[PDB]
Amino acid sequence: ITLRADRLEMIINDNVSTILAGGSGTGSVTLAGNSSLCPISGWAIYSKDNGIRIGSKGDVFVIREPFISCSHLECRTFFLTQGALLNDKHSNGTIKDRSPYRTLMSCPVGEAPSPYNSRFESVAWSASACHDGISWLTIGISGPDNGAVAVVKYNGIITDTIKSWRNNILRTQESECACVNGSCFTVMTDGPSNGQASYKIFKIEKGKVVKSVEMNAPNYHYEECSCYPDAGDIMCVCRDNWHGSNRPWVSFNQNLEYQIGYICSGIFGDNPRPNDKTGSCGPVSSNGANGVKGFSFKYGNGVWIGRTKSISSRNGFEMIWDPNGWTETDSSFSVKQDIVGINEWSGYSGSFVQHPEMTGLDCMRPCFWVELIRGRPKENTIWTSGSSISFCGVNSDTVGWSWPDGAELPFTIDK
Amino acid sequence: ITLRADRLEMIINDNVSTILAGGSGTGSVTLAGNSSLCPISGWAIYSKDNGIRIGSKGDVFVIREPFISCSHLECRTFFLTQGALLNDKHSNGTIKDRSPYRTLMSCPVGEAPSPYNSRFESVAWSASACHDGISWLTIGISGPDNGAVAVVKYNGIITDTIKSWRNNILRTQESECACVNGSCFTVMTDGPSNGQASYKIFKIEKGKVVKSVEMNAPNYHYEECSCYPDAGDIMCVCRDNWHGSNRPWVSFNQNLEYQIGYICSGIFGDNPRPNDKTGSCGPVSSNGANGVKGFSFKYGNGVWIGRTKSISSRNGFEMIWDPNGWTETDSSFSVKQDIVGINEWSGYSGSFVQHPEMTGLDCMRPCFWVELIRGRPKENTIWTSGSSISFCGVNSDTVGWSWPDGAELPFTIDK
Amino acid sequence: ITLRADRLEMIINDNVSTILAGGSGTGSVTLAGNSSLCPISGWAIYSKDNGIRIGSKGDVFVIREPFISCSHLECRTFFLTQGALLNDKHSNGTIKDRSPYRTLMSCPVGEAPSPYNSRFESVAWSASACHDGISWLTIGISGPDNGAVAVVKYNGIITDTIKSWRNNILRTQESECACVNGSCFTVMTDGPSNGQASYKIFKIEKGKVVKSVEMNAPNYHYEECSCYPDAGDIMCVCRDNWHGSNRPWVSFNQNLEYQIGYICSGIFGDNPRPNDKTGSCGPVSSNGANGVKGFSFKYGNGVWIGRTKSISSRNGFEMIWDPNGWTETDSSFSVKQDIVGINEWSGYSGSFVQHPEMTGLDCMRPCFWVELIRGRPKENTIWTSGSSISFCGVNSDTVGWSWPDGAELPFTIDK
Amino acid sequence: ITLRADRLEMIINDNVSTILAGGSGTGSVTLAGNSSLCPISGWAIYSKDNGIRIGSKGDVFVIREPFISCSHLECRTFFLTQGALLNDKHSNGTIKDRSPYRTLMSCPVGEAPSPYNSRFESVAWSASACHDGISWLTIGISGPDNGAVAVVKYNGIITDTIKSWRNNILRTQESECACVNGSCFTVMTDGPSNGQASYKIFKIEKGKVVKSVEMNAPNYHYEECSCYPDAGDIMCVCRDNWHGSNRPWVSFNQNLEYQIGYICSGIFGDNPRPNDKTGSCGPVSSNGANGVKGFSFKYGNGVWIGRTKSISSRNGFEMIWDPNGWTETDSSFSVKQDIVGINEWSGYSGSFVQHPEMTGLDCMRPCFWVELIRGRPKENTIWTSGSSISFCGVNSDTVGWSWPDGAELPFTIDK
Ligand SMILES: *[C@@H]1O[C@H](CO)[C@@H](O[C@@H]2O[C@H](CO)[C@@H](O)[C@H](O)[C@H]2NC(C)=O)[C@H](O)[C@H]1NC(C)=O
Ligand SMILES: *[C@@H]1O[C@H](CO)[C@@H](O[C@@H]2O[C@H](CO)[C@@H](O)[C@H](O)[C@H]2NC(C)=O)[C@H](O)[C@H]1NC(C)=O
Ligand SMILES: *[C@@H]1O[C@H](CO)[C@@H](O[C@@H]2O[C@H](CO)[C@@H](O)[C@H](O)[C@H]2NC(C)=O)[C@H](O)[C@H]1NC(C)=O
Ligand SMILES: *[C@@H]1O[C@H](CO)[C@@H](O[C@@H]2O[C@H](CO)[C@@H](O)[C@H](O)[C@H]2NC(C)=O)[C@H](O)[C@H]1NC(C)=O
Ligand SMILES: *[C@@H]1O[C@H](CO)[C@@H](O)[C@H](O)[C@H]1NC(C)=O
Ligand SMILES: *[C@@H]1O[C@H](CO)[C@@H](O)[C@H](O)[C@H]1NC(C)=O
Ligand SMILES: *[C@@H]1O[C@H](CO)[C@@H](O)[C@H](O)[C@H]1NC(C)=O
Ligand SMILES: *[C@@H]1O[C@H](CO)[C@@H](O)[C@H](O)[C@H]1NC(C)=O
Ligand SMILES: *[C@@H]1O[C@H](CO)[C@@H](O)[C@H](O)[C@H]1NC(C)=O
Ligand SMILES: *[C@@H]1O[C@H](CO)[C@@H](O)[C@H](O)[C@H]1NC(C)=O
Ligand SMILES: *[C@@H]1O[C@H](CO)[C@@H](O)[C@H](O)[C@H]1NC(C)=O
Ligand SMILES: *[C@@H]1O[C@H](CO)[C@@H](O)[C@H](O)[C@H]1NC(C)=O
Ligand SMILES: [Ca+2]
Ligand SMILES: [Ca+2]
Ligand SMILES: [Ca+2]
Ligand SMILES: [Ca+2]
Ligand SMILES: [Ca+2]
Ligand SMILES: [Ca+2]
Ligand SMILES: [Ca+2]
Ligand SMILES: [Ca+2]
Repeated sequence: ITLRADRLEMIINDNVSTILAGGSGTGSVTLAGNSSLCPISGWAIYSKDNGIRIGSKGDVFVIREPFISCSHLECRTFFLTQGALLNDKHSNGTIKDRSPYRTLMSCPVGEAPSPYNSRFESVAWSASACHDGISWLTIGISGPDNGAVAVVKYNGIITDTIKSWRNNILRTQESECACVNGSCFTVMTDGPSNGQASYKIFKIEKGKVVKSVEMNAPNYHYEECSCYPDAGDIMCVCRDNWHGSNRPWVSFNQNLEYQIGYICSGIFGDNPRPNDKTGSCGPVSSNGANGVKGFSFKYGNGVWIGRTKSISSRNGFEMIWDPNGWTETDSSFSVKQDIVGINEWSGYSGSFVQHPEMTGLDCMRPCFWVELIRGRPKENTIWTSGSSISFCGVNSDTVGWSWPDGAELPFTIDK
Repeated sequence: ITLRADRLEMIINDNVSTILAGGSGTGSVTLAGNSSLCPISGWAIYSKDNGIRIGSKGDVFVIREPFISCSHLECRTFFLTQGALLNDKHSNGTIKDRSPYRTLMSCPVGEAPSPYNSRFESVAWSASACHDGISWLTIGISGPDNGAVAVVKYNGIITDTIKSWRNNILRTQESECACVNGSCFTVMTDGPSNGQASYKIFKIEKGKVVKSVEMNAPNYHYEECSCYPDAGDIMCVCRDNWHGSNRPWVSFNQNLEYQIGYICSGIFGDNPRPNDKTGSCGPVSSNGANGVKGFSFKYGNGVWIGRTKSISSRNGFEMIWDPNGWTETDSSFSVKQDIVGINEWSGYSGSFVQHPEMTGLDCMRPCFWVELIRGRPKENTIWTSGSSISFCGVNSDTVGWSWPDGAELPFTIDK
Repeated sequence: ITLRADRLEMIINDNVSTILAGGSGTGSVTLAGNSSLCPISGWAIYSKDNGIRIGSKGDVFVIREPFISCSHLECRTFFLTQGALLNDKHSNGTIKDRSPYRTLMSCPVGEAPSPYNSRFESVAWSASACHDGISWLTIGISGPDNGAVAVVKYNGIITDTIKSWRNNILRTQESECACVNGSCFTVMTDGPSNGQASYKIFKIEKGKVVKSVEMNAPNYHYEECSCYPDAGDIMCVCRDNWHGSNRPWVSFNQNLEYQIGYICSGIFGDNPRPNDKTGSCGPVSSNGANGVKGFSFKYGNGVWIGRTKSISSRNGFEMIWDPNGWTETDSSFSVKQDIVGINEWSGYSGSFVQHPEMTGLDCMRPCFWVELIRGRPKENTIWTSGSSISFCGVNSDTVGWSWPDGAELPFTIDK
Repeated sequence: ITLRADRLEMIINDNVSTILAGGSGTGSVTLAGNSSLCPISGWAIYSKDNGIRIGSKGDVFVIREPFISCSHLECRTFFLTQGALLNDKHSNGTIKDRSPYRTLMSCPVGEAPSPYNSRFESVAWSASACHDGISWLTIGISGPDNGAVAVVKYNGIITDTIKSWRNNILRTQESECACVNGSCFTVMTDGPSNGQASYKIFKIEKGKVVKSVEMNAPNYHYEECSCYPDAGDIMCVCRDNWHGSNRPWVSFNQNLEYQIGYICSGIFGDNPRPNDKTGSCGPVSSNGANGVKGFSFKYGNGVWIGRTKSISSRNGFEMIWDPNGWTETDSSFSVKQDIVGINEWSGYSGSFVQHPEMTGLDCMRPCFWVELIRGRPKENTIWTSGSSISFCGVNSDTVGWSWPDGAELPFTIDK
């Protein structure tokens, strides 16, 4: 009697505290992160926000990198803004990219990013964010180029900082971090963008850096990593801004033991890039300098590559299933799904996942977002912004099309 | 002791999980859907949003098909928008109806549809949505005309897709689906809009298509079905765009065994249409081509018909109780309730219900919404939008009137 | 053992259902309404919304009658709008007062009334609203002058209708109804505004009219009643638009047994009115025609009168404690507290209460709101709107001042 | 059996009531307030709202004193506004500071302060606010200069008033009050701003003044106190507007037994001020008249001073760790962290804390906000507003920089 009566008092007191936290929005169980990526045959459109069309009249932030990340209850678009609205003089893009005005904010997926529906996350000109099942982890880097500091928040509260260890533009994913069993993982770079730099993997629990490792990656270059969990490890597919037209990757376990390489497919994933031809398992130097944030999903030895359609500018977007492309160098693939037509503006892209705790599936669902960049330098405006579209992978019927930005430039402020 | 103590631990753990889901908004019990339609004598006004009057100044979407659907806790207006606001250059209506910019969004009933109060649902140029007691089911069709794909979401998460089986503009209700005991039901059409096409009924559980049936309906034409539950079966009243001035219907049980016919009343329900005269239990071909989304409620052999007042254009609206009109061909009715005056713009209309789990009644409450279309082609604007009004059926005193849109066109953007 | 174990299963199942309803916002316990009005010495300012100043630039409704009512968790401003925004052509006030565009909406107390923060309540050109401890009761009258219908909603769902019984502008409080022990009470009038009319008291439970009584009030005239609970009965202080410069009152118990009279004080409470002099316990006919919505609080034989400062137009506002003014005819009072200066625009005013279930007090707290009317006919604008201020009664130190509207007219739209 | 079964019924009934209150947002446990300030080495940026840049186009209040205060679930920016928006004629700053239009409002930290995201708190031209673990305490002073009244609200409900006891501009912190174990503490001043005035400490529980003490502080002057809890006592660092270029402080226990003094450091904290030189433990009269709201944190005999960089106007901002500066008069310090560059506009600043109940730390976290004042009198606009930045103290790596306002003045309304 005393055992069962004391057992009920703990269950009530515990569950009540859980219920009170869940009212404020905090979850009760961490995401396991141990399932493998879902079998899929194609991509179904998930969101489009029409941000720039709406901001022609509405009160909408000029934004960059609208990356998506999901809790176990909702999916949000995170983004960076200079704290200026479309069609206002402050959106003038002469301001440096790494400015003290730059902030990380977020809004529900598919909504135009407005001061009236957007939540403040961090002061940031480079950022990452992800949810561990319990609270949002946000990482916002600000400060001078020679001593930037990433401010780490868990549930909106500052929990750690990470300072530049090379004094040369500390910078991170610009898409979601990856969470497995209560630890979240990101990659940061410090150093040249046109030469060998330094790359670190961070393991973060409740917003505290609990472990970091510097990658030994001579002749590799890592920027703006798209990282996802897969079977309890983390895979990141990144941008080589130094001398790679194919993408670098790094994978690691929860102890930060890692492996590195480049995607071998002759279907080169970066922009700019050469025309497809025999590829390489190291960096493809032809047109390899500069780049664009991107992603890929590894399935065995095959790979789903998302990439621009143009080899030379950020135009079009397509998904390509290359069944041996992770490890083999040919430029043959078996499935292409159009996402944005060749003549249409595209831009950054990144992975995001939906965990089984949210979907009810027994596998890790892969998704991706694309940023559709409008304005300077390609168009005669004073401003630059992106809108977004996103897709999730499904094992059912899908279709290719073109879902472009659709705004008519210039705007009023440009005259 | 061990039985009652273990019985309390399951009740606590179960109810706590329920409470945590209900905090995120998810319900605990599916709608039964087995009650019969309430006895009613007339229609009481429920909402009016004044969307276009407000959007003359406010930041309000240009929208079409503002259909209502209710959970067990709230009623929402779903709608399609091109991602443009009233009084902005992007609202120019040259853009094709089936564009990649078109999205399904929703806002609380009676509020102007704004980016600041509207929730994103799906990328969609044809849509359906309904709530099963637990979560929102949304269906959003996008893609090319020759291979459109309906993306099915349950609680905002992609759960299924349905691809065009005739390659000729897959398209669905543009009003709510119907839910009974945890299964939700919709109708889709693929094929010509001016000839025989193909019509399928879908049964969907937790967002998964669990059964579908192709209707064998030679010489019938089904579009834009208004479907409601009634006594555990589903009734749909639709639009014959081929050769019917009266409306087609299809009814089915939870196993998708169905019946078909046309509303026999000589009070023809479509627009355009002939003047009332002896009707037919098959398609009335006179002025039968083209049409307008509409609805009717069957009560025994009688029918409540909502229809435009004009026989030739989308003007006025009225409710007509025809006590033998479901099965008989005369053009005599017994009650008319004015909704929108003959000289006033109207448009699409559709049914929605309020379930006993929400109302506390012992019957299924019938309601309807009307879209009040302003702008092109009837008026000299660059844009087209609808505002909405809605009514619920009551068995108490009511009154007819005219509740029209009320905006003064043209707007500023039109000059 | 079986008794205590079955007793715990009912408590858990019951409280869980309560918790799930409270998540959606519904309360668990009805307001008792049996306490007497708090002892007070003066009025402390509670809110000011600056609606019209903000709407000079912001997207703010043109509104009338911003009356306040409170649940056990929040206080809201209800208001009527034509569905037009300040500084837009649709705010042109030629439109009839009783139009099909008129709607009852509400927003948090002190916020400018905007489509982006306002909740839709009802289609209405006359309205009442109040909260019984569990859900919002709203009453919205719309329809033609000769057959208007009040639509009654409880928790946003239509529960009853009340149709005009004299075919001559059915109309009600334009401030909150009064709730006692789960029954809510309002007063409606049907008939002439310049002559004897008909007045009914309604008792409403869960949105259902359960009892009504026609008042036998020869030579009295009742409009726009301000009703509050006091010691388990209801007191209403109203507007005599026929031939009374002092205000009529009606009080009743939960069985609708009522008493009637006029406030005897020579401190006349209506506008227009004569200068103070010996008053009357019946209607004071001098300047008695026309009127303004107002209120008073009865304390024994004394009365707190809120009134304009001008005898001839809606300017200024003051609170006056007349310790024998309920029953005596002299024009001497003992305390005046300024609210709006004599040269400043005022307008409608009404009572609202805060119940002990919300305040924790052992008494009924009295409060009032004032509408500050700007624009037509007194000013050269095309529009008319009100902003609001409100005050609660306290038994601690207070101060008089002038808290006026503060907008600078005309606006841009007026030129 | 009867003991354990009755013990479970109380736990369920109690916790359920707690859960229902927590749904409305009310907390269950008061903040202890007994921990000491966290060890820190520097300041990490927490928020920036870019209010004025956004309000160039958006609908954003003209505001002053954007002070932050946190519950156990969120942090908010409180602020005063005249009820006018940026870029509208009503923002013209001729209106007196202490106007009847002035209101205390609040919005989530880092969001531009807009009518669409801001909650109304109080009518106020001087204010304080803080959260005791259970509900928000707000204090809003309005009224005439010769009889102002602070209206005290707890959980949005009026609970007390405090009237001016010297009839000479009653006025308070303009930053958060301090809460310890369910009692909240603030300081108010009544009297001259250029001479000896009167200073009172108030202890407030559930919004009721339970104790007050007049400070005996001859030759001291206290205004706009920044108060924080530290080890179960309260420390306030204030502004001497009479004859002090260093800041006054007052500390007290829960029984309002207090001590007073001035910060001795020759690193003078007020603005205007002399160049640093040997300081004083009493008021430094040189340039001591006038002032700016500010703060400091005491650590043993050392002090963290936040101050403008300019000695003569409100420009720049810096944090200075002076390890003996609380009690010693030298002008040597050991750490400076830049916050706003010398040529950039700054303004008011204040402390706020994050309690262990919110952070999970075992110490009191110190934070501060800075207001970045733009417009009149220093710039050729008709209006004056502030934006804000904030920082929290951390014991990890940080960096100095300049995070200024960034708006380009004049605005459209100024021409
Ligand atoms: C956008 O910003 C740029 C950079 O501030 C502006 O060009 C500057 O204009 C100022 C004064 O107008 C000149 O003194 C500077 O020399 C210009 N800067 C450079 C780098 O050339 C430009 O005018 C802005 N455009 C608009 C439309 O606001
Ligand atoms: C609305 O859109 C139509 C279609 O895009 C516009 O008409 C086009 O205008 C362009 C350039 O102005 C011409 O080159 C095209 O030939 C026109 N198209 C057609 C189909 O005639 C129209 O100008 C737009 N109207 C407004 C007010 O923006
Ligand atoms: C406000 O509304 C009134 C009434 O509709 C307008 O006056 C009408 O104007 C129309 C055309 O402008 C005339 O044909 C009518 O005869 C006028 N009506 C009356 C009753 O005189 C008025 O112009 C509107 N004002 C503004 C600024 O929009
Ligand atoms: C800002 O407000 C001031 C003060 O109200 C305005 O100056 C006043 O203007 C009125 C009429 O324009 C004159 O009669 C007063 O004499 C002026 N007051 C003072 C104190 O000189 C000023 O015009 C306003 N500015 C703008 C741009 O609205
Ligand atoms: C439930 O209530 C009891 C007192 O009746 C209290 O001691 C206990 O802490 C509460 N539990 C929680 C989780 O708040
Ligand atoms: C993943 O982890 C969860 C929870 O820790 C466990 O129940 C599940 O069986 C694991 N699955 C696999 C495939 O390892
Ligand atoms: C309630 O708390 C206990 C631990 O005290 C835990 O095992 C159980 O899972 C909780 N129940 C729920 C539904 O979270
Ligand atoms: C409808 O179903 C519910 C729940 O399954 C049941 O309790 C109820 O009696 C049914 N009513 C009818 C009329 O079949
Ligand atoms: C609690 O859970 C049990 C099943 O474990 C269920 O029968 C019961 O209805 C639930 N109670 C409520 C109020 O939902
Ligand atoms: C009022 O009613 C409540 C609840 O019904 C009761 O507890 C209370 O004692 C009553 N008070 C008076 C003064 O009648
Ligand atoms: C829980 O429910 C019981 C009745 O089943 C009721 O008496 C009790 O007051 C409820 N508890 C709370 C905290 O509402
Ligand atoms: C502070 O108070 C809390 C709660 O009253 C107590 O548990 C804790 O031990 C106290 N800490 C110190 C340092 O006094
Ligand atoms: Ca590259
Ligand atoms: Ca290949
Ligand atoms: Ca037809
Ligand atoms: Ca008939
Ligand atoms: Ca009168
Ligand atoms: Ca008297
Ligand atoms: Ca000073
Ligand atoms: Ca020193």
